[PDB]
Amino acid sequence: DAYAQWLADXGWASXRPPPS
Repeated sequence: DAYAQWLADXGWASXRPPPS
């Protein structure tokens, strides 16, 4: 949804940082 989604979106490929 957010954290898992971030990692699934390429992690550091999206360009955006992890959701805290």
